[PDB]
Amino acid sequence: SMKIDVVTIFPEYLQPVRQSLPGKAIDAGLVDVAVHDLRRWTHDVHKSVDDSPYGGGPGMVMKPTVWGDALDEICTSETLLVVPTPAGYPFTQETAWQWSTEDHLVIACGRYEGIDQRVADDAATRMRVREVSIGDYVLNGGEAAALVIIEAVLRLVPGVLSLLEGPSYTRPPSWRGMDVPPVLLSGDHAKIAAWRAEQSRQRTIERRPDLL
Amino acid sequence: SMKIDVVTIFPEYLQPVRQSLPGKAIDAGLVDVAVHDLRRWTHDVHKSVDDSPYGGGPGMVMKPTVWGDALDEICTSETLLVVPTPAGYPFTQETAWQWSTEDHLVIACGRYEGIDQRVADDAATRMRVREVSIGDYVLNGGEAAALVIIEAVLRLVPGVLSLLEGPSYTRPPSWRGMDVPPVLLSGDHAKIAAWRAEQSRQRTIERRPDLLGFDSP
Ligand SMILES: Nc1ncnc2c1ncn2[C@@H]1O[C@H](CSCC[C@H](N)C(=O)O)[C@@H](O)[C@H]1O
Ligand SMILES: Nc1ncnc2c1ncn2[C@@H]1O[C@H](CSCC[C@H](N)C(=O)O)[C@@H](O)[C@H]1O
Ligand SMILES: [Mg+2]
Ligand SMILES: [Mg+2]
Ligand SMILES: [Mg+2]
Ligand SMILES: [Mg+2]
Repeated sequence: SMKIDVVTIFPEYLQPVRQSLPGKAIDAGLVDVAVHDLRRWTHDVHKSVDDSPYGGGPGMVMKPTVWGDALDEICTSETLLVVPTPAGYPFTQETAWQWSTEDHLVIACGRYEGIDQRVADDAATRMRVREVSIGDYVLNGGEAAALVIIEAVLRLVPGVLSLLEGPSYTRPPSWRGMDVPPVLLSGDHAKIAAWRAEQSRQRTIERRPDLL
Repeated sequence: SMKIDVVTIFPEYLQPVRQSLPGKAIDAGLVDVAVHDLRRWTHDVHKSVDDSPYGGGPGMVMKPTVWGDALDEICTSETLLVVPTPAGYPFTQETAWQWSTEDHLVIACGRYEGIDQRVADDAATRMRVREVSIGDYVLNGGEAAALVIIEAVLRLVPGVLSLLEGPSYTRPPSWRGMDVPPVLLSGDHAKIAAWRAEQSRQRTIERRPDLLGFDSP
């Protein structure tokens, strides 16, 4: 069983991934994804989740008192707290494999300039906390990051959801003047494997030379 | 104004585009996002979009005929065709800046093992095509990649408008016995700027040493 709790000021963002889960997996208790509106834990009539940054400058920072109450309710000692942030450690396939055997993931979705750092610092004194970036670009909020993380993790949980892969082909064998490489139709499966290995080598050199 | 068309066999998964700033920039009329069900271009009653690979291997490959018909209708020679794929060139902030000036993005979302390579090759004879990865992990489909790309681009379009950022803080100045760093309360702009620059470079060497030219863990 895995439980994923997502905390966000835009709970509707996560609803399609929630409905995408197969009923058989939910019934078997293999997975449970719950989404929580952060404003449940606000203190004031205006339901304030952000405030001006200390030290000045642009933007707003999400309030520690709101997030602290939210995580106090949702997390336990067993929780892995995931904090999406462009300033995080890289989220990779290795991370996804590690997290796919966790019992309880809580994803704290930030907005504006992010969450007051004391929230993560305090949480880290009683649970495991992981600040992660999903790539070398800037999003407006953590919800899209949460969707990526949930998909990448849950497709590694059975029954729920370095060279580059080369091109793939299906019917018809000729289409708009372009033929499927004839080796693929040859029935020489050792040669096909060598051909695919060379295609992967060339693609990796062209697109991802960092992978060598 | 920018037009973004997203083509997918799961158009409901794109409903989050209507949320937050993508939703607002849509509402503000700076960008129009249209989502298309790929199965509209099928002709059989089983509405088949996939078929087994040539040369063997597990899984299914998305058929070129259906994609070619869809892109024929949606794309023009001015279109920038975006094809999410874990085997793509990296999508980065620089890419987002470049695409923020485009008139027309079309995002072809794959499923199964991906789209027959000839779809991108054929499209590239008429238009610019970019196969891109959003990161070093594997998704089940291109729809989440589409949402990431749209978000990153739309916050840069004119009309809405290196190193890791260090920590941020807001009120109260002491919380659960944890204090905001006193320099941030001090009003000394030069000392605050110097502390923030130091925190940024310190976080970068710890979390992303590659950005400063050092070996990765
Ligand atoms: N590349 C990325 N990976 C993961 N989350 C990201 C992200 N880019 C933006 N976000 C999310 O969007 C929110 C707003 S970005 C705010 C943080 C600030 N821009 C910084 O540089 O640290 C973040 O708190 C995070 O939740
Ligand atoms: N890192 C990534 N970046 C962009 N798109 C991705 C992606 N990972 C998966 N996808 C999308 O998800 C689809 C299916 S993943 C393609 C099969 C893959 N070789 C595998 O290991 O199973 C892709 O066609 C692409 O649209
Ligand atoms: Mg942040
Ligand atoms: Mg995965
Ligand atoms: Mg790649
Ligand atoms: Mg694709």
